[PDB]
Amino acid sequence: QGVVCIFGTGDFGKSLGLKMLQCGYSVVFGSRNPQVSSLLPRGAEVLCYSEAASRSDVIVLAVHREHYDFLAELADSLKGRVLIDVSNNQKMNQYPESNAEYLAQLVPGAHVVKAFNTISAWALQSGTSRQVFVCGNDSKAKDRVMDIARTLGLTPLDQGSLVAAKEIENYPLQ
Ligand SMILES: NC(=O)c1ccc[n+]([C@@H]2O[C@H](COP(=O)([O-])OP(=O)(O)OC[C@H]3O[C@@H](n4cnc5c(N)ncnc54)[C@H](OP(=O)(O)O)[C@@H]3O)[C@@H](O)[C@H]2O)c1
Repeated sequence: QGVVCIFGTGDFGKSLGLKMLQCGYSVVFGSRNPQVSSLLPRGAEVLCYSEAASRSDVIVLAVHREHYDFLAELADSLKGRVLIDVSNNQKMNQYPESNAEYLAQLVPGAHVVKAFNTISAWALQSGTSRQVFVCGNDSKAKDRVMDIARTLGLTPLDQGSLVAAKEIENYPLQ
């Protein structure tokens, strides 16, 4: 399989990265501090966000909505890439716009696809629902994310356009 980029090196990023390496992807991490990488897998490459962006066409945004802001200055080197929003909020109606729609405007030249938000960090390793709700405004971007979902052992369901994102984000809260 090809290359995938994971922005962020926390619980979700690490867990997905490891699973993706195990399924045959090459993985590149984007990080604020790529000189700290002890807990990251020897097979992944670890770079600054700007450099990680240019290494792949698919970028998993393993960051919380609260720290999306840095993407605004990168939005030029994210042009034409797939950006997977995996985010949840801590509580219902915490924001008037869906996180994935907010990202879509922070980065107007990327194709945003919502996916993976209902998978717990480390559930891909423990082998303990396989369903993944996917939405987005571009079918080529969505189909690419759905293929990733299947290669990881998951069952993706196309819920429509990015307007479906709010309900997908609400799902683990309710
Ligand atoms: N944890 C879960 O079980 C889970 C499940 C489903 C979905 N998600 C979603 O996955 C995303 C990441 O969650 P997490 O649990 O992995 O969060 P986390 O452990 O706190 O990691 C967040 C990552 O954000 C990056 N980041 C970029 N800018 C940051 C800033 N200004 N402040 C702090 N971190 C910054 C950091 O990577 P660097 O330091 O390398 O820059 C950090 O490792 C969230 O959107 C969450 O809702 C999480």
